[PDB]
Amino acid sequence: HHAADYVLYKDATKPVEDRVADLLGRMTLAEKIGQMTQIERLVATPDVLRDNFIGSLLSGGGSVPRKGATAKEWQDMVDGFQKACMSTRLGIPMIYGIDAVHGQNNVYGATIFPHNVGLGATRDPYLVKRIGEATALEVRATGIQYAFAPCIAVCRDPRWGRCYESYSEDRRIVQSMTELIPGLQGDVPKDFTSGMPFVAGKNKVAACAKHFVGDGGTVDGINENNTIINREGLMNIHMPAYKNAMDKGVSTVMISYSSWNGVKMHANQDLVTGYLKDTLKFKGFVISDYEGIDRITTPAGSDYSYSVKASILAGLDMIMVPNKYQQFISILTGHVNGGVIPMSRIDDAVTRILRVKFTMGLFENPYADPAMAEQLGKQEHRDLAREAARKSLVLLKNGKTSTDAPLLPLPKKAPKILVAGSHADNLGYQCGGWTIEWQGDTGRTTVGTTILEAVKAAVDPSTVVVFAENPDAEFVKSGGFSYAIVAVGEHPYTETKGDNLNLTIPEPGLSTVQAVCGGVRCATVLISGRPVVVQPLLAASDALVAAWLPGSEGQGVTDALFGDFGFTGRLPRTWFKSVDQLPMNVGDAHYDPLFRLGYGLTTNAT
Ligand SMILES: *[C@@H]1O[C@H](CO)[C@@H](O)[C@H](O)[C@H]1NC(C)=O
Ligand SMILES: *[C@@H]1O[C@H](CO)[C@@H](O)[C@H](O)[C@H]1NC(C)=O
Ligand SMILES: OC[C@H]1O[C@H](O)[C@H](O)[C@@H](O)[C@@H]1O
Ligand SMILES: OC[C@H]1O[C@H](O)[C@H](O)[C@@H](O)[C@@H]1O
Repeated sequence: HHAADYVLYKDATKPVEDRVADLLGRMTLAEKIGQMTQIERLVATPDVLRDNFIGSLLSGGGSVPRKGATAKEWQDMVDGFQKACMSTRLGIPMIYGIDAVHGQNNVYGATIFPHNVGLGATRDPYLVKRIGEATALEVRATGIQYAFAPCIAVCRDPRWGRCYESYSEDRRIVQSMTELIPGLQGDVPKDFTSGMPFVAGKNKVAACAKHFVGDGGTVDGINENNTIINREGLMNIHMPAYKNAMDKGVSTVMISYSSWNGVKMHANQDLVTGYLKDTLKFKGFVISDYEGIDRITTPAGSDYSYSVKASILAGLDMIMVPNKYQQFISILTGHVNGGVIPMSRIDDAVTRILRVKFTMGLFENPYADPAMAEQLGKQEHRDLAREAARKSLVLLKNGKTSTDAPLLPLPKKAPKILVAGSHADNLGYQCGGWTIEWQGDTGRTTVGTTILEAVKAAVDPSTVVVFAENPDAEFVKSGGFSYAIVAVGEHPYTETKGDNLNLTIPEPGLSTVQAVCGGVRCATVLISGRPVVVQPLLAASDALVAAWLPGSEGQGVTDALFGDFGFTGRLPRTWFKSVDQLPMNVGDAHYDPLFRLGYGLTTNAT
């Protein structure tokens, strides 16, 4: 269609499938393998990206251009990588991915939303959708076009260090929370064919249903381990939300490190190709986890050549290498030149990657929009996060005995009150893993409001607020307090670091609760990524609130504690009596919960 030098793949008015076929037909083998290669920004340089025809970059947890970097620093980093990719012969823009799993959580100043488990407590899919919307804007504020979210694992055992990333042990709740997808990506068209990728354009991002499949069903919740269960159980529990993701046009799927009945997911052709691609009709791209193909073997990386062959023949399209890109490209190249991996497999992988890039508009807007910088940490997104945090809270107890005055809601006006505990004034603890650092961190890591600051922000100006992290019972008994708010719980963790057979909160925790509650009527705010052993906290406490990992906006906690809103959350998981009951999920014959899934007390606004 006219102009000197016309190249159909560069024509924005053409259909995606023609632009894909047109571009695919021009590419060398090296250009093709390039597209299949995702590398860490930590190893990337303009020359590396140009010379290896690289298709994708990522930031892993904690991989930032620097500490405290502004939105525009992120945009400059991404645009600098992108300019190297656009200067290739074919000018194929790279796509940059990051774990924005509760907001754009690696970035200083980004709104941090509650983690998934707390979101499942809300039973509010429209809320999760609005969060996907906000998170897409804060990701695009940093120039990034691709979020590795949602995690739609169905965590069947909270001893797993990723239970907090699962909305529920019940797949129906997880299915309903796949509304994150159209939030991140935009709503699919009226027509839409299930399994096609969709992103609306430059204010949205490609999403990633992960980790396929059965990540939440491992033996003893051991991370990355073996999910021992029949096809019918896999399809009834772990698969269904992937079908909802197909219907919402999810752009990519990431494969799990985990195994199904002893078969590595990264080497499972029947599931990845037979099921995901040929039965669900997924037409987006399939991406490995981080060094996921290495972990196919034991030890990991001990036959990288087999890892490439296995993963690529299984049906994976893009490999999150992410460091050893030279080996990866050299080996896949040798497999193809040797006729061990057919060119049809390479072409299918590249078709899929290009299909997502054209569809999302990446060829038309390869570069960041500087005007989006101000979306980062935007007050309206914080207000949404605050609404979420509040809705995620589950009131487990409100009065020590059924005859006591309900402690909650607390009055805003009182002569003097006490805020206490390891988690009452620690932003990093309230956000948990995947915040600033991969494992999360302690202290004031970003912009946010702690529980202490929120209480000071909410109380009547005549109310005196005292903070004491770990006071003794005498300090409390002597202080003239009307009541105390005490926050304790788990420390931030992520992945295998959080696998935990005992599920008891660290000390001091319990002993601060007991010291405070023994001296004044107390409301205990428990911060955790999962149910933990809770009977001793309960026995000590007048009221107790499971606040999960509510994120950066601690005013969500106080909004409920002080009665601006009534408590509405309900447990999205079973609260066990003991870890030796585990696993124990709603619907088991088995079933003897301390609090059943769905449990939750309410209050009225004041
Ligand atoms: C499961 O965990 C044990 C270590 O606790 C390990 O020996 C085993 O290989 C793991 N299985 C898989 C499939 O990852
Ligand atoms: C909640 O609201 C209703 C009034 O509509 C009332 O009956 C109930 O006592 C209120 N208070 C509490 C603490 O439930
Ligand atoms: O899978 C392991 C890796 O994934 C994460 O995203 C991190 O950035 C890296 O530190 C960690 O080792
Ligand atoms: O950081 C990139 C990836 O690495 C991690 O190890 C996780 O398993 C995955 O969920 C994440 O998207």
